[PDB]
Amino acid sequence: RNAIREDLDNYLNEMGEVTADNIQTWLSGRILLIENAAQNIAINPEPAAVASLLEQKALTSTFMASYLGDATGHFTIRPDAKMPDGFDPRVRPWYKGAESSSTSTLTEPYIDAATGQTIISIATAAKKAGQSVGVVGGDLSLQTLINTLSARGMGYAFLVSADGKILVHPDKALVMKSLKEAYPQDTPRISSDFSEVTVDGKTRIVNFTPIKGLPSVNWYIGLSVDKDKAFS
Ligand SMILES: CC(C)C[C@H](N)C(=O)O
Repeated sequence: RNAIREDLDNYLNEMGEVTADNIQTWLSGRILLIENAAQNIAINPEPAAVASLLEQKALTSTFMASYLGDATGHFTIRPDAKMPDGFDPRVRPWYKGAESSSTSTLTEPYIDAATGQTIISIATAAKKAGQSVGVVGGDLSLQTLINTLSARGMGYAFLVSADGKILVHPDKALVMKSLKEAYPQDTPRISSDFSEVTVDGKTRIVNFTPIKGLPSVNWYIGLSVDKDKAFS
C-alpha cells in the first residue's frame, strides 16, 4: 500500500473535483434564476408586478417558494403560504445574508418559517442603480441537497463550510455539526490534504475539495472512503 498511495490520492482528488464541479453547476443555474428575478423586480417593484414575476413556472417549479421581503417588513411569497404570526423577513437568515453581501449569497441550513423543515436559500438584494429595494430569495430543501450529493461503493460525499461545519450529509444526525463534534474520536482536518481517521473500527480516508464559483460563500465537498475498499 505504501507504493500506490500517491496513486489513491490522485483518484480521490479527481473524484472531489468532479463532485464539486457538478454541485457548482447544479447551484449556478438556480442562482441565476434568483438573480434574474431580482433584476426584473428592480425594473418595476410595484407589488402586482412582483407577485406576477414570482408566480411564473420557471421559479415555482425550481424552488419550494420564491419571495421578496423589504425594509418595511412587507413580503410577497409564491406559491403563497400561511406564515407564523409576527413573521418579519428582516430578521431571517436569507435577508441578513443578502444584506451583508455585495452579491448573491447562499444560506447555511436553517429551519424554514413556511414548512418547518430544514432548508437552504439562495438570496440577493434587488438594486435599482446602487439602491437596494429589497431581498429576493428562493428555498431548496435539505432532502433535495442530500439527493443531489448522493447521486454519484468506496464512499460518499458531504458538504462542509470552510469553518468546518457539516452542512449536508447523508447521515442527517451530522447536519450542522462541526467536524470535531461529528468525528470526536479522530477528527479530519480541512488543513490536511488527506485525513486517515478511524470510524467504527475501520480506517477511512477523508479529503476536502473547494467548490469554485459560488457567490459569497466558501464551501467544500468532503469525500470519505473506506481505506480497504479504496486500495482494493
Ligand atoms: C419567505 C418564506 C417562504 C420563508 C423563508 N424560507 C424563511 O424561513 O424565512
